Amino acid sequence: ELKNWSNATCLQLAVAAKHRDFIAHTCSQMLLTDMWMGRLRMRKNSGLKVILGILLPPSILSLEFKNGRKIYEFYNAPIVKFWFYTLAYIGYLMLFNYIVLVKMERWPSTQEWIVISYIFTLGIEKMREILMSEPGKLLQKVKVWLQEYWNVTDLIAILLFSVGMILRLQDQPFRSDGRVIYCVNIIYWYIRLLDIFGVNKYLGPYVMMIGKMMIDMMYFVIIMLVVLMSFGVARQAILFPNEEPSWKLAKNIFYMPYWMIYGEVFADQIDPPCQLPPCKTGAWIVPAIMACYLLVANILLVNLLIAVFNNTFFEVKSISNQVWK
Amino acid sequence: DGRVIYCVNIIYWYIRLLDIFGVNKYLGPYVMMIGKMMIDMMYFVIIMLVVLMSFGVARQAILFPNEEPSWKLAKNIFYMPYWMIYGEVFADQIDPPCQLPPCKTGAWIVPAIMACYLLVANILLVNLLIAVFNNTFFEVKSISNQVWK
Ligand SMILES: CCCCCCCC(=O)OC[C@H](COP(=O)(O)O[C@@H]1[C@H](O)[C@H](O)[C@@H](OP(=O)(O)O)[C@H](OP(=O)(O)O)[C@H]1O)OC(=O)CCCCCCC
Ligand SMILES: COCC(CCO[C@H]1CC[C@@]2(C)C(=CC[C@H]3[C@@H]4C[C@@H]5O[C@]6(CC[C@@H](C)CO6)[C@@H](C)[C@@H]5[C@@]4(C)CC[C@@H]32)C1)COC
Ligand SMILES: COCC(CCO[C@H]1CC[C@@]2(C)C(=CC[C@H]3[C@@H]4C[C@@H]5O[C@]6(CC[C@@H](C)CO6)[C@@H](C)[C@@H]5[C@@]4(C)CC[C@@H]32)C1)COC
Repeated sequence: ELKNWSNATCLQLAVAAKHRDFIAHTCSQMLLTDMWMGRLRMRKNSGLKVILGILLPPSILSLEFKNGRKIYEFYNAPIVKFWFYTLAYIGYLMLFNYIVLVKMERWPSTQEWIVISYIFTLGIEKMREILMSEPGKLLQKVKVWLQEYWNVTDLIAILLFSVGMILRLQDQPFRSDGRVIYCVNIIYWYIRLLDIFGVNKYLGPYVMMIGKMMIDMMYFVIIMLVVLMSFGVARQAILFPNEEPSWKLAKNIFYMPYWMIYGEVFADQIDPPCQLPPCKTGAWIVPAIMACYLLVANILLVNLLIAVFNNTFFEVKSISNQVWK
Repeated sequence: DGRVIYCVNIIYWYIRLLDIFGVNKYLGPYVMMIGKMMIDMMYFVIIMLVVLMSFGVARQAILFPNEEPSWKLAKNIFYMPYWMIYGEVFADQIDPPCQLPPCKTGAWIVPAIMACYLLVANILLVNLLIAVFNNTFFEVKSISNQVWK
């Protein structure tokens, strides 16, 4: 503790300054690992012993500790809290899969009630986290808690699932709509496992690299979108010239050109052999347009995107390593 | 069952030929590179498994809302989404054209999920895997050459 500097250790001063090169030093990492290990003395092979201890309380006594009171010492380490939370989340995910896979009855099953309890208590904990924030302004605590993206997506998912639950406890059609809302919602909870993955040394950097390659890829999404839209409009306006205006036109533009570049290159679905059906005027340009579009979208743009990912990997790798540390 | 165990054995004995192959100068290093590249690949296999499971659960729970609890459910989650990203993207088996069948509630979301799932699994993760294999090749090659010698 530093008396002159208002009871702040060097680590807190370094963190407040956003000094990445200081925290990422070897000594700071060793100190953080020692603090994370708590009061235990398992170094060579940990984690599995933590799982064995949390599953079997008698296994706690056969551990080496640092200088009755052993159980409270073990259970309050950060690592065992993390593993307890991870096991709880795995159980919640299993129950959320089970409730949506099988048929849903009029009133919720007990597993569904467990899922509702999990969501409600997690919302309560988030509310507690908001309420006990450091700044003294009740409006600035919300804006200082909405600084990450995970705690924003959690709020959105909690609100959406609450809306779906309220819609569920109704008659049959609104119950089906609530089921569809649950089906959409489960995707986010499955994706959220990357936050749990982020503890592992070799997975966090990969997640950060993915997060940056998303914005690296967002442009070659747009260019391929333009090419695909052009081809789709051309094929739709060549093959079918006698269609009344309907919203089905907006589906044929994006459907077939998108499914064509992913292996469903069908010469019978498009370019029909027109006993034999009558041939449309100017319909012999569809194979040529398709050939050019496939050549551009599968040999040029994807290879250029591969090159872009390849040549900017060292910088992103180093930055992600520093940020995770 | 005897011949099935024989099939498992012949799988292993066919794989065992690489130890004989590791005599030639240009084949031992490639095998010892394959081992470390598999060690690298396992992580992206895990991530793709998570994404695949998410899409499979969403599809199964959207399209069929009146199924019974059976072990066939654990197959439909993994089977079709895994075979989809390997060149079988048949848009007829997925999203049936709901004379015409009555549409399921929210049966239009499935192609919207499919677009994002294919975009992630064929344009992002595999390209990042290629980049990982590319930027960590020289040191692996040198170490493999030394260990073979
Ligand atoms: C779904 C998982 C999401 C949570 C992810 C959980 C985070 C995660 O993936 O790692 C935790 C644990 C291994 O990590 P853990 O910290 O326990 O132990 C590390 C490991 O022994 C390394 O080999 C050590 O050296 P290095 O690093 O090689 O140099 C390292 O010491 P250090 O030399 O570094 O000081 C040790 O810290 O693995 C499991 O999940 C076991 C349960 C199996 C899974 C059980 C379920 C199948
Ligand atoms: C053919 O007739 C069968 C019948 C017995 C039926 O028993 C059922 C018991 C529930 C059970 C085991 C069954 C089918 C889906 C099973 C789900 C698959 C899910 O997968 C997992 C997959 C991976 C997890 C990550 C997510 O959930 C489970 C939560 C989930 C899971 C294992 C819950 C358990 C379900 C079978 C015969 O007896 C008379
Ligand atoms: C089933 O019967 C339908 C009928 C109502 C029909 O209303 C029509 C109004 C015009 C509208 C919305 C319709 C079909 C093609 C639609 C085009 C698709 C084009 O796509 C876009 C695609 C993307 C844009 C970038 C380019 O253009 C539009 C210029 C274009 C677009 C959105 C213009 C709008 C057109 C439906 C029901 O009423 C009784």
